Amino acid sequence: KPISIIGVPMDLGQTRRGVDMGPSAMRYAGVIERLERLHYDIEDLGDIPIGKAERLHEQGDSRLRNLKAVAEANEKLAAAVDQVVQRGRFPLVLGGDHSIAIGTLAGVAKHYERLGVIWYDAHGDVNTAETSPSGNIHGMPLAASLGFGHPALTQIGGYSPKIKPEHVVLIGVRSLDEGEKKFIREKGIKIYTMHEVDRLGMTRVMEETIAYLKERTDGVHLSLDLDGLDPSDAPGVGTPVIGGLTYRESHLAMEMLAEAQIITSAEFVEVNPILDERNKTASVAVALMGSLFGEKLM
Amino acid sequence: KPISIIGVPMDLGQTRRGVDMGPSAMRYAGVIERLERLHYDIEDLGDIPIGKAERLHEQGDSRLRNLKAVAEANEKLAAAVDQVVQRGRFPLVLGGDHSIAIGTLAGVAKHYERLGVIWYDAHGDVNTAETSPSGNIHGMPLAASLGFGHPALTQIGGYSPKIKPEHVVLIGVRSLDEGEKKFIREKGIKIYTMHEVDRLGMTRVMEETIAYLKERTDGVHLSLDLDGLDPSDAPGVGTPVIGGLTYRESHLAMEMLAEAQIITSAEFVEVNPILDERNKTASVAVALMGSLFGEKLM
Amino acid sequence: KPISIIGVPMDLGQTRRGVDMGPSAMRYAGVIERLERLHYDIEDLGDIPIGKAERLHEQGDSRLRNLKAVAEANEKLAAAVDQVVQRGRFPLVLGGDHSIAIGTLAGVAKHYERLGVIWYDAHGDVNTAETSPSGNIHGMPLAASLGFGHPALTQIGGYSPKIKPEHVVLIGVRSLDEGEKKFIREKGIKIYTMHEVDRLGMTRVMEETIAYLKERTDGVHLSLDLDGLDPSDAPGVGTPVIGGLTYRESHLAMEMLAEAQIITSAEFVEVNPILDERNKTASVAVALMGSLFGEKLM
Amino acid sequence: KPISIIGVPMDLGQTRRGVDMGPSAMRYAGVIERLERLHYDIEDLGDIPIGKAERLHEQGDSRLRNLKAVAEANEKLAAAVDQVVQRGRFPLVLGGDHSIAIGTLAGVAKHYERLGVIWYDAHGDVNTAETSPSGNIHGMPLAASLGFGHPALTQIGGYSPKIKPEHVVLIGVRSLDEGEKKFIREKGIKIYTMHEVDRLGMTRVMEETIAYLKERTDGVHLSLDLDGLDPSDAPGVGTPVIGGLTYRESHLAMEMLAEAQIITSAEFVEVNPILDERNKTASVAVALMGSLFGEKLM
Amino acid sequence: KPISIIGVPMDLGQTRRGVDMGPSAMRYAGVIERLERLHYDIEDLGDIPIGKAERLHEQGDSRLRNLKAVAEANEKLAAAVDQVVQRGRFPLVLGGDHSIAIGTLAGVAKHYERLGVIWYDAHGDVNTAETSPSGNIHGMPLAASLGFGHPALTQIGGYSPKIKPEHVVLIGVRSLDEGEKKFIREKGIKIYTMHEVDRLGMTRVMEETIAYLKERTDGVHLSLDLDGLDPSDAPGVGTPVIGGLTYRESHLAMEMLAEAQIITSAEFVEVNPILDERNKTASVAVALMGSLFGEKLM
Amino acid sequence: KPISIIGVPMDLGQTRRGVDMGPSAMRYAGVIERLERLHYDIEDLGDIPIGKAERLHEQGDSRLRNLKAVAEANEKLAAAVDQVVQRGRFPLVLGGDHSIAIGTLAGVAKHYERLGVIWYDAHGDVNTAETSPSGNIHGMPLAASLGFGHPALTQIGGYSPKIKPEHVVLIGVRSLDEGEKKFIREKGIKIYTMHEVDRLGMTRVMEETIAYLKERTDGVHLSLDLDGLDPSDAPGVGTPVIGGLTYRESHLAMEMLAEAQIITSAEFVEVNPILDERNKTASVAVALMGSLFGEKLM
Ligand SMILES: [Mn+2]
Ligand SMILES: [Mn+2]
Ligand SMILES: [Mn+2]
Ligand SMILES: [Mn+2]
Ligand SMILES: [Mn+2]
Ligand SMILES: [Mn+2]
Ligand SMILES: [Mn+2]
Ligand SMILES: [Mn+2]
Ligand SMILES: [Mn+2]
Ligand SMILES: [Mn+2]
Ligand SMILES: [Mn+2]
Ligand SMILES: [Mn+2]
Repeated sequence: KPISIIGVPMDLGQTRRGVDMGPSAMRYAGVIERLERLHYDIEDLGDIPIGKAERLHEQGDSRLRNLKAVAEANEKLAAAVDQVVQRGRFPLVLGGDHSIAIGTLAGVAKHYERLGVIWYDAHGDVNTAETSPSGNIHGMPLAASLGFGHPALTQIGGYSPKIKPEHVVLIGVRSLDEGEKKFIREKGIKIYTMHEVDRLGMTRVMEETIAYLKERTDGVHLSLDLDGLDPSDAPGVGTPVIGGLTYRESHLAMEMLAEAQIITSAEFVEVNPILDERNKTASVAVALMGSLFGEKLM
Repeated sequence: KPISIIGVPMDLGQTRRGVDMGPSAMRYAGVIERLERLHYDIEDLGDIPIGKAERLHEQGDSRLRNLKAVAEANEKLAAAVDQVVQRGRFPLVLGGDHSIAIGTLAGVAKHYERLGVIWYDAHGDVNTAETSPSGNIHGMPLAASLGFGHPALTQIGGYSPKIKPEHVVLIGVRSLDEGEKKFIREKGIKIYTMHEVDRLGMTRVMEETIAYLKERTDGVHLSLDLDGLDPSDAPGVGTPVIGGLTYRESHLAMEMLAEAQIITSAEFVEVNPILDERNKTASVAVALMGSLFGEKLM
Repeated sequence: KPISIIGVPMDLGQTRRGVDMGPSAMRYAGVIERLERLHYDIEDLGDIPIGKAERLHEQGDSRLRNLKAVAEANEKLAAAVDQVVQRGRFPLVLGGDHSIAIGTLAGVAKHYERLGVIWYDAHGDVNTAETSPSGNIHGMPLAASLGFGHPALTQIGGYSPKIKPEHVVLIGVRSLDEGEKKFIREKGIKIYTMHEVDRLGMTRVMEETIAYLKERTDGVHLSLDLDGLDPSDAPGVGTPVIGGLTYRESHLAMEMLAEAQIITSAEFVEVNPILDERNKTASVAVALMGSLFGEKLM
Repeated sequence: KPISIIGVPMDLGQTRRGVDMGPSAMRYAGVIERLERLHYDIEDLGDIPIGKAERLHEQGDSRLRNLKAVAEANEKLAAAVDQVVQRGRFPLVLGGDHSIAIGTLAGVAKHYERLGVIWYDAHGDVNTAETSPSGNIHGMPLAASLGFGHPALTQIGGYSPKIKPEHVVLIGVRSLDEGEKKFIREKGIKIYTMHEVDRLGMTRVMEETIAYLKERTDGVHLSLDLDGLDPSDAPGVGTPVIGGLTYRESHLAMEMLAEAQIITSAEFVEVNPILDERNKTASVAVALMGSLFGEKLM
Repeated sequence: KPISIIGVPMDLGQTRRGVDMGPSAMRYAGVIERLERLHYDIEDLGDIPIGKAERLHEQGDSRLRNLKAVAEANEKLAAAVDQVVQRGRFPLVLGGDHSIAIGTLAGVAKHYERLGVIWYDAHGDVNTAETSPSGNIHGMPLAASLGFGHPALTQIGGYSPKIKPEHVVLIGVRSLDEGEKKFIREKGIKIYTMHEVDRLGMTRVMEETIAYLKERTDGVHLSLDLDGLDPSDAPGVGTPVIGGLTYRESHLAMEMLAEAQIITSAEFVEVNPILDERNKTASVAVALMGSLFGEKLM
Repeated sequence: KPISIIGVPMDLGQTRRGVDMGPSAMRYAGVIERLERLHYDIEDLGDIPIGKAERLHEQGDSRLRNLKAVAEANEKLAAAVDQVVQRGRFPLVLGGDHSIAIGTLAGVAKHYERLGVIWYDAHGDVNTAETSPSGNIHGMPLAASLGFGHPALTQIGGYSPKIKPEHVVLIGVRSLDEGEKKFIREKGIKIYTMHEVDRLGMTRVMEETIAYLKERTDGVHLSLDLDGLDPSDAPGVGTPVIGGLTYRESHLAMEMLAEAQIITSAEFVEVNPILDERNKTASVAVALMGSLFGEKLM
């Protein structure tokens, strides 16, 4: 299936500038050439126009920083992703902070009866305005997509929820707020924190994840936050948490997913060149995309 | 069970100065705050007064550096740990070089019929005055506690031995003198060197260790030397040995011990700020203590 | 005098992608806030729209890579800089590779009888299509501004030359092609290579430079290439050359220029976040701009 | 003249824990051995007992954090330094944050008609309870010693002021609050910021300093804050400021001071092992002490 | 079985100078001492004289750089290894680039009915003069030894092939040209790329390898290219490929090989001190040799 | 004047292996290409055959390690350098530890009435068998060449002494034994330690050195030990000493010597690849040689 790349130079979902440079850092890391090498019909649709943050004293949003601009940008993204899916192409979204997942899922979910989601991240991203200790929307996209949060976020695309909790699988988590633990626990979301990765090993984690989703969904969206990997492997991220997934574990995960052929849409987020070491993180992302799309060692 | 922290600013069990700063480095790394967050009744009893080393020519002997000061400090430590145990609290000892294990075990062992011991370290610490190539008492605590060594060390607390060889499990070993290998072999001490960790994996090493001990002891003491971890994860130690346990493997080990609920006493030793990189080692020790006491990712 | 910032996200003057991220990396390093702190009336005019490189097989340009797009972008820049000067404001241009100097000087020079230029760089940038060993236009802006080069470059702004050789001063040079040495020698351009900096010291270099220019010009443009500084201080540059100017020498230079009050326009170029270490180079640039605009330690 | 070392394990003058480990990190860096090698009669008087800070909520002034304990400890230090000077010995004080300079100067100043002061630091430390943006007393010792500040600090030792503004020379300054610049300007304190060091060179700065003081004082106290050196040379400090004095410049300054024979008392402060790289900063301090006391390359 | 060390200071099989320093870097890393400590009768036969490459312009085949000198040196190596095996000693060959494997195998293979080969490398080294994208013979030794390639290489020692494809096992592969994948696929060579190592784990990879070979061979040659390990563990190599085998995995593999007692000859190649970090790679090679020859942690 | 390069792969003058790899490390760093680029008639005569160290118990004595092999190698070196000089060529010797200076000076001195010497090093190298704390001959070459030391070293070439004390200038010294300071003081050898470099600056040090020598010699030999530079610039050396000469200071020194045209012979010693970071030190040596032989920035 042909691929369409959509860049979303968004950094309004959090406070550290630079993640808006993530899409082009990945383009410069060679994403197009990497995928073309695999014989793909790859198209780069450019970037979604993002707004400027309105003055703090003006718009109401501290538990929901930059709400209107984040919501607006996500509406455009949803529309663009929806168009790509309708054209029979695979939407590959490059961020940009994780709040863009709201738009990506909005444009994709409507096309599936039961869309599954693999949230590869050091965090749960299941906060709401009420539980968020920072007010950063990039920590709320999963909750919002499940229909929990501000209507400006949950209603993007004109429908809600995008997915069901039983169709989500979190992988690599090692930093959850108490409210998020409660959310995950109560909604019954499947989760493999670093404890399970260490205890069962990435192979088993992926086998169980793949079997779990293939058994109850008709499509699977991969939402990969580079901070899921250890900061030593992916230093250019805004919210690094030590004790993460290795470069090799991540390649294995992508290779196993490619093998399973269950991934119908994907997004690589949180790449911040401004906090990186010589584009290492963008390069890691591109290498992972390579494996995801079928690149094999043999 | 409430916890009582006892600091032992000891560096006389070896020759590199700075390990005496280990108790406060860990305090500054936030040990109290970490454990309070877990809803523990945590008490900091301060530090054991350590004497100044007596001139080697006057001390016990060339093969036992700083014998009297090490012994005296361990007597006071045993007394303190004994009182904590009698108060129904969990004794958490912060070192300080490994020679303090003699006092910790002296204060705890008397309270159990069959005390087990998990010696997490890159070394076996089973040397005696006769086998020691250095005379550093921090390389003799396990042997002394088993009743093998100078009476000044074996008799601490007024009884001997503190534990039996069949109730000890060494984990992470990768540096043993030939005499130590002989001691371990002859005493029949259970041991998982890095070979077994790599071959079986940390999950299996821990499962076997827990089952082995739970099956024959009525209490288990964890004696953790930060040099058990690889120097890249725990650089601030006096005797680093490459090819060590990772940060993740260590957290898994602590989480599995916490889950088993077999740990009745613990000590974190060999933290030397003076050989460290921005208190990294003390911070690792605190994070590990967090996991040991029940901290979970989910 | 009020300042107007113009970003030029240009990387077509050379081959390493990422320098087009230089303007926003500097904005994120806090350039606006830094200058506002000094009580300046600072305005950010945004970025000059830059084109996409046409296919190699199509347009004639190997000794002059991306000529049309570089020329086009520079025409727009010249127009924008000209407007700013006409409004009585100081034009502060952020790059972007050094080829943008062609547009900056085109927009500025026409307003002065004898515009001087301080070219702070590890290179001379005096190549022509005939002498360039790479065909990269970012190594030709000084020659082009002096009226030597392709008419598409020398005629930007509708006039030529922008400045005279006797009004230019190169500082920090340590990498010149033989043709460039000949050019500098023959045109009689004043130059302080690292040999003179080491031998005379930065204080003398600047005193002589300031006295030389103040004595024969009615305005001075500072064209600062971050690669003028040593790669250890400014690692995020496309053409690093060891044995460069120190962070302190650069601050001294900027402070002395600020003191002399001879700088009437400036541009900071070659910042490439993609080759940098956590925005260090953009940060250095901002600190230097701070000193240039009057920031003092006392 | 024999030397008496007094350690002051103080960290209450600021908020980063660890600087209280500075005295012993320097002892472990070999300060006694270094000085004995120079044929000095050296005596280590131990450490000044420092009190624990009382609960912030029940404190007297937020603009003066830990006032009582800082003042208390400084009184003891003043008495100790006073004793040493009365015995005809040179007081060498090891810190500890810079707030200890209040006690050192209190113990020394009473013994001289016109005591001079060389404040080698990246900061001025001339804030008061009214001007301080933090309430950290380590940012107030120079002002307090000149008689400006809270009486609890200015009256230590039972007299004030300790020194006159015309007898102070600041060297290496690169971080001053606006209030501090005003203070320095108005009191007429001689100051060589990094601008002057870069412009004039360390040799000239030192010749002028020595000549200025030798001409109007009968004793000179050296108060050296390790943060005066660049963070690359002295990383273990709580308030690092880039663009600092080099290792070599610092040795030159100490060697020129030794040559002049004007230093009658000294203190090395702000060494924080917990923020350091394998005791590098403590080692630098010890090497500088060596030079100060006469160690020569030839 | 006594060991005979033969150094081959060869760098002609590739283009990066320095790998010819590999034999002595390993000697300086203490290879003799390491093995003697294990009670081995160890003999160092010195280095094979390597000829100088003749001028490229006057060479016979561009697809086979330095053919004559590589072949010449490999003939001498084959004769030397042959001699060692005839004396009943174990030939331990130190390189030198991988092209020396042609001589090592030529000298050993004639002595076994069915010689097995474990090729521990990031690459397959199965290119020929026709498939090679570089003409570097170090990328052709495995193919040549199997009888595929230029007769100058396949006929070394006067016979061919040295081994059968069904008796070779590639371990750690992560960089194969398309021609090489085709070669491996078509010849039916057993291969464990990094995908299999990650998926199955090193223990399983080694158990399968040992069982596979032990079942069909009467001797096994270990050809270990240090680039098989991750560049972070073995930086001093000419063709580094990220995502490699860890230090620990390599020790485990060597220890399991030692345990199986199947290795009858070995070579450690591609160590380049000139591209290394303080002899780290040579040291790794020596530690691995220690494990291979029986060194145990307990 | 044409140049003849002679390599001396010597490491017997000290105890750290690897310095014998220095001649080829510099060759690989491109020494021939660098000098050819300057239009020199450059000839590489190869390496001097160095014997293997004789058992210390049989050699000269405990105070002169490897005496006979060092002496024999220096005899051959003197003969080779002598022939080069007779052929009217400039002898450029690449080491190899500093003990080779004995042979170099032996081959050159006989050809001059009053040969001068610039000893660029962190050390004085003026120890004798009696004063040497190690017995390493690389710490005795300057003294031996002045006729002070074991006759096996002082008589090399059949004459003694090679140079007079008043014709020697030491530059960059910062590590002298007390006996060496006494030797330098008593023999009246001109010396610029790091104190004078910092106080006067490298320009003045060089101007005085050149004028001093030009005024009393008819030829000048440059004996450059890479340890003269700071370990951060030249890490690959056996005896590093912090607080050294910078990369820039060294280039200035070479450029000024080139400009003066007083250097008639030269040697670059102590380069140890095995203690280096990717041949950085050999590369520094080559760049310095470039400057020495006339390479100019402009
Ligand atoms: Mn996320
Ligand atoms: Mn995350
Ligand atoms: Mn231990
Ligand atoms: Mn240990
Ligand atoms: Mn430039
Ligand atoms: Mn440049
Ligand atoms: Mn201070
Ligand atoms: Mn300060
Ligand atoms: Mn290979
Ligand atoms: Mn390879
Ligand atoms: Mn030397
Ligand atoms: Mn030296």
